[PDB]
Amino acid sequence: MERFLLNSTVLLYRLSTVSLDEVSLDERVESSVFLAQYEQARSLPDHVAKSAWSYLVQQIKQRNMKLGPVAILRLIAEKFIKNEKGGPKIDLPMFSEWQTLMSRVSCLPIIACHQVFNPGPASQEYSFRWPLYPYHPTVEDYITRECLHETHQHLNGSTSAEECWLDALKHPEACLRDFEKGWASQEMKQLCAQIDPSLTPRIFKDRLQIACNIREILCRVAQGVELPEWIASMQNPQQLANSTILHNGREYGFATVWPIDDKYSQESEFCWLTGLLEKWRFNAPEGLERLLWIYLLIQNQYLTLLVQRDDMTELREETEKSYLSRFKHAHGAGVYSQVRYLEGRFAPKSDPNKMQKLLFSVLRGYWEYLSAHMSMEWVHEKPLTISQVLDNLELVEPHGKCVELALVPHFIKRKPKNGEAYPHALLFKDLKNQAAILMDMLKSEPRLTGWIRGVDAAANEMHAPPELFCPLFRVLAKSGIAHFTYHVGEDFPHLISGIRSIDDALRFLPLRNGDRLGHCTAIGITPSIWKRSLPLSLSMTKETRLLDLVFIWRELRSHPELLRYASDAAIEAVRLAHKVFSLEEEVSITTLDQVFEMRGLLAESEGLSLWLEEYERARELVKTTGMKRPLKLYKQWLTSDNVRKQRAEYVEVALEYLPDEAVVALQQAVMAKMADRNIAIECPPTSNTRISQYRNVSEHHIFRWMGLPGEAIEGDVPMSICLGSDDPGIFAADLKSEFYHLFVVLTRKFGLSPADALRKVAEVNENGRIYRFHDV
Amino acid sequence: MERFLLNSTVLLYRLSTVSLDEVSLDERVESSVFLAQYEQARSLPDHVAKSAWSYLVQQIKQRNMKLGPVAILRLIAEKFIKNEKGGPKIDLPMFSEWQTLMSRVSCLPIIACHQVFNPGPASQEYSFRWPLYPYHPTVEDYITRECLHETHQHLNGSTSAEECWLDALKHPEACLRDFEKGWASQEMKQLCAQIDPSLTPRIFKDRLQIACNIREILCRVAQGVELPEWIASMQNPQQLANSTILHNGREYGFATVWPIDDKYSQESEFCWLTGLLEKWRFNAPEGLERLLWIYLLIQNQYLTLLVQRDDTELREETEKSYLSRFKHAHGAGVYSQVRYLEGRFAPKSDPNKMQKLLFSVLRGYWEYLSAHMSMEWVHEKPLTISQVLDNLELVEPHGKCVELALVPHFIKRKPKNGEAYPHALLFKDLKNQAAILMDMLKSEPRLTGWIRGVDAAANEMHAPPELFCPLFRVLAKSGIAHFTYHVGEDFPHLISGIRSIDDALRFLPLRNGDRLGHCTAIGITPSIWKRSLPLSLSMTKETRLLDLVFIWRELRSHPELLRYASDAAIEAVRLAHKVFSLEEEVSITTLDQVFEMRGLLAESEGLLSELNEPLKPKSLWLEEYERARELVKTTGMKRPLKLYKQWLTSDNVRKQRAEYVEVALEYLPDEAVVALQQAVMAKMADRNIAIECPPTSNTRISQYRNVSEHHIFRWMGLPGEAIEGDVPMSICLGSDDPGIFAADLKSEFYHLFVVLTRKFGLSPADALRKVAEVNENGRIYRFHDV
Repeated sequence: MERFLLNSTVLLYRLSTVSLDEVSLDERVESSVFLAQYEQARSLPDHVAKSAWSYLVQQIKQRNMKLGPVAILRLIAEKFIKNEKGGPKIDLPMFSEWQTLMSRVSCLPIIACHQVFNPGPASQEYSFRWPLYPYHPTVEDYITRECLHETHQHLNGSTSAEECWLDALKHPEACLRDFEKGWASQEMKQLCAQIDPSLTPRIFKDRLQIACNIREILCRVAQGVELPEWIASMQNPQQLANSTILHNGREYGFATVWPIDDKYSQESEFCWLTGLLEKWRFNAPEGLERLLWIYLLIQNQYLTLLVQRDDMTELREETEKSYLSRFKHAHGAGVYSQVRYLEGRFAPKSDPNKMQKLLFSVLRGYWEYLSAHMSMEWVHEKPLTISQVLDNLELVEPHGKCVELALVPHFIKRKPKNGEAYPHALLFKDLKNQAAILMDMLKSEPRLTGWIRGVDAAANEMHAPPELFCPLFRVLAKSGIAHFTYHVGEDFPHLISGIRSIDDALRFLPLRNGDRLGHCTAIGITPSIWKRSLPLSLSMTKETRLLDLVFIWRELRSHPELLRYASDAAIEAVRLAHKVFSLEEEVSITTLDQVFEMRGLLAESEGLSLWLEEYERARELVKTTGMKRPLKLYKQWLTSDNVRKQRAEYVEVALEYLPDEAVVALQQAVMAKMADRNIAIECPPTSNTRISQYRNVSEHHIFRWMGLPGEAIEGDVPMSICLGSDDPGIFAADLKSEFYHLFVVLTRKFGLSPADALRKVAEVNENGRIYRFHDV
Repeated sequence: MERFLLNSTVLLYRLSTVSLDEVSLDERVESSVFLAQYEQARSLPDHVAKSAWSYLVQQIKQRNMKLGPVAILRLIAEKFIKNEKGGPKIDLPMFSEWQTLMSRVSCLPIIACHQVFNPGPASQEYSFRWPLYPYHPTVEDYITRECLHETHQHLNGSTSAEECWLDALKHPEACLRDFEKGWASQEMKQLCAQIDPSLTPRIFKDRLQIACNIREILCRVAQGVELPEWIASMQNPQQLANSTILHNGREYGFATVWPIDDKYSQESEFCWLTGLLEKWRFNAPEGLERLLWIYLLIQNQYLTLLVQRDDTELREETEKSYLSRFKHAHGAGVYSQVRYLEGRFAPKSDPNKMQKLLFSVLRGYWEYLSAHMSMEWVHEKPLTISQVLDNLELVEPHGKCVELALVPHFIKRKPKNGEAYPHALLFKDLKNQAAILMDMLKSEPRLTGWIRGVDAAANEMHAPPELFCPLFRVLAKSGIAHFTYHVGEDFPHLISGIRSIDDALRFLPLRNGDRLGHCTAIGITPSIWKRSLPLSLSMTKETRLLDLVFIWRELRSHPELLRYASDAAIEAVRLAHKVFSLEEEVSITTLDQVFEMRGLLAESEGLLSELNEPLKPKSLWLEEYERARELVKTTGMKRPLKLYKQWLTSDNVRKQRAEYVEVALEYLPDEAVVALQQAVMAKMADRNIAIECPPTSNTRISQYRNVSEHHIFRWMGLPGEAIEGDVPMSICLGSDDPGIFAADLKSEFYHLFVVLTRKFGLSPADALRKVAEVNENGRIYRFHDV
């Protein structure tokens, strides 16, 4: 019930608009919590909610406390955080609840509260920069021996969401300008309204402005200095939205003095809270207690919105400090880093000078990380250029202690660009331009090929087909990239359609041995789990359905019992072909394979330097055989106005079109090809609660992949599975935090021995190294 | 049929004598190809063969090229070589075929052809020194964590066989003399005529000289410079046998000047060949096109001859080539791919000869460390044994650089007739050779940390394994501390081969942690061994008698295989009367007692020399001399001893032993032989003695149809290839005589991994572990000091 109290937009409105004069707000905050409880968790019954709230009040009265942020924070910290040998850790059975809490409530205020009301033993040093971890000696020593391995670590933006809130305080207007930049688009308007209907850019500015002023006035209380005498004017929290208050008709700002020169860091914020909370240990003035409550509520609300946004001046805020701290954050406390093989996925920029500076910024950031720990002679102590950084980094050796970086740029996809001789062209033109800078700077600097090891494309799937990037990946391989991963996001309209996308990925993309795929949830989810809450009738594009039906016949023509499904789909496949192609004569399912197999060749090459030979490479291949009919049907499939209109049309498909046994075989058929080509899978963190069908982590699809009893369907083929933390969905996260969650769930929800539980997770973690993109 | 146009005796004959001007040779090469493929692969049917050649013919016509090396390599290059992240590698499904191919064709032209026509990405700097290996992420990362552990490398010679071809070019006169000196012996004469009857020492100089001159001629084309105009007088390749071509009566020559100083280096050949095939990317002049064909045919011919002849140049090749060997073993990258390497070498009688080679290897190893270990040594230029050891004591093993442990291996010889016991001349040499080793080791006692093992790898029928008992035991007191034997690879009968290994186990002073080499006797399934053998084999009486006495030892213990034990004991007594010519009664118990005392030295007092002799002056041998003496005198039983003296020093007995006897092939039933093999396993696993396994790419057994039937899989315990009741052993990894041209331990490691995944159907995670156990057993039983 605690997370409702500290994270509920309605409570922000039912407090900020309420002045500081009255204190009697218990019924209103109770109404706000119950109202917000229904939205965030509908299924929880009212008698459960009403009882659960009252018991919380009883605890507060049992400890002579008042309903407020300083009091609720204690019980949260008391419930989860405990002192261990390493300091403040998380209780092992409570980590599942903590991960759920992390998705909605920031841990920074809680941890300071634990420090104040339960200081660590011997007053040993404790500086907070890293999200808390649970402790288990079976895993801790394994980490010290076998360091962790990352696969998808977004260097773009902030290292974690928690400090981005502080950075937003430093840049009230730059973040707002970026906020209104997307707000004009329809998606952000729905995204903002979905989190909270009462949100406008003007509201956003006032909300951020209130938080900044609240931070200053509470900083004065934390510093112990007396009030600046305009507290008589301090009556309503909405007054602070102007940053200029007047008492007796005189100007009064909110800028104050900070003992630490940097006021926008985790340590500065943590020290601010501990002093403030210590001064409120025995009492709490409500007129000042409320001001803290809005700050916690607004910090939580902004952070919840920011993490969901993932589903100019800000990107270049520091450009040299951002990458250094993240590597230090990856290294963590201690002499030796917990992560050994880290891949930094970064977004390339259209401006060649932007990418070169960004690439220099990352490499220069990496050298600064190695400056403090690895101590040997450096060719240039102040490199300031790419070549000197390579000279600096050419003297390092692989010692399995420091974080080892292997940059992998990831491409971007937008909505399909209709016209231009094929319905996805300007997207190809934009990306082909992006690849041009990558190749020439790689060609200009041969030593760069040891760090730009891979190429990815992770934006979306319905807009751009997976086969679109086959020409782009093949040409990049000839330039020396030497690795190619394709992060297949799972936003598919139908589960069977998702399997088709994976099958297209292995078949069409030039994924050599030892490559990877990202977020392959289509081949993970049990069909019974997927069907939860979906209506019995689903809608998909005719283009998707036609490929889906062709795919089913291709992999179900061998199973004896499941032979009617392939036959029925094939008859329905050719039936839909007549509707789409509008042709009159007979077309066979065998012909449909031939026309759709030519999807690999480029659309421009369909009509027919490294681009020129790649164009002709698929040209002569088109002329090697007698496929004159499927080729022109593919040209019709690409260069016909009626067909494109027919492709975008939506068809209605029943949810239970194929029985559970049919989808499992389709999953296993691709699952077999998944292992046979020996291509690893990148698995997002289990805390990423964006599947929306999982009632809890125990139902996560990864356990089917690993092969625990009761999850691995009979006949399952085992694979190789990696790990990564790109969009954890929680405010503060790390691979170690994700690693412990997997270990905890195995021991609790499945009753596995700690030695065996470690081994199963170790296999997944180890595979992150076996399929690394780093050089040897 | 791409493997018969590059290694074929008749095609070389049918193209060397054909003049360059004429071009019509398809009907002559095709007749040559079928004839050559018949004498190589006799089991290939004609209808498959005729179709296969025609398919190749129309494929070239489809590609619009001209039949020749410039086209044959292209088809192989696009067939086997596939680019990857590590550069040009070999695709996994066709790695096994490549290893079969590599026994006939040198890889160097293929990579040269592949690089020109299918270059790497962005033309990244590529340096080829090592043979191509397939890529597998599950395996390549295992090497990075736990490096390979090699056990049997012959440091005498260079790294692989492909670069030894260049040495044959560098020393045309020396390689001729080595061939001529071998050609004097009958075995090489049979072996040379075995590969090609039309081979004479006069011809061998002719063939090598042609290759050298063709190399010079094509280098001019490769450089792009025009021909020096004496090609007008070029009508036959036989002109290229004299290094002097006359045109219009004016003096000329074939030699030229190369861009690099050392024209006979690995880099020079690659730059020449890649440049040459670069200028023939579209079309090639036929006269020079055939000249390249001759060079490849000659190159493969010498490589084919060299490999077989392996189963002077040595002195010149044994100076600082070890640094290249260690660098070749280290491989590319900062850290070596092989951590524990056991380089064997052949000791020599003269102390100056043996001291010089030992210094060269140790100095060479230090040079390899000095290139990596950029750390200040006590002596910057050692140039002597003592300064090498002082320098080498400063290095620590931290799992990155190659660690060395030299192991001299004795060479057994034919038993010379006479001298009162079988091998006197042989033992006198071995007694002298070890004497030089032991005293020199005592001169510099720090060598006991590097000179770790002793081996003996020449053959099996030449000298019985029990002959090394006295010479090993004294070496044990000399501080060697590790003994390994090369036993069981060659044998006249499978049951007899079992005896030879059990002779090693019972007699040799093998302690826990020692190793054995090529235990093929306990590896081959008896059903597999009987493939394509006559219904009755032949073997010497002495080898037969030791078999019969042994088969009684390990079968009377067997509750159900008693008939074989009882029959053997009966007829062994029958054979003993034939051999010893005795008239009284000798029982099977007496025979075993006689044969258990064959490990004693012949010259031990009271056994062959007079019992009343003055005592020798306290050598390391007096422990051995009197030990075999007192136990013979004691036990109150000298009846077995007097039988043994006739077994050593009787004119009739020694003659009767060498007289051959006829043994049925299936003397023991199929199950019966398995009982002996599982008895060896229990004995040696109890003693915990590892087994060196030969490379599986070595088609020397001539009994396995493919690699999937190799006996190594039986030892590791593969289902469908493990015989019931087998006792699993410890098997280490080694690459001594792979039988192919360009080989390395990493290639052998991949070869094992490929077969498990493909033929046996094992997951990559599970397949690696089985081959990882072999790679780690080379580390558990390492001879390197702690």
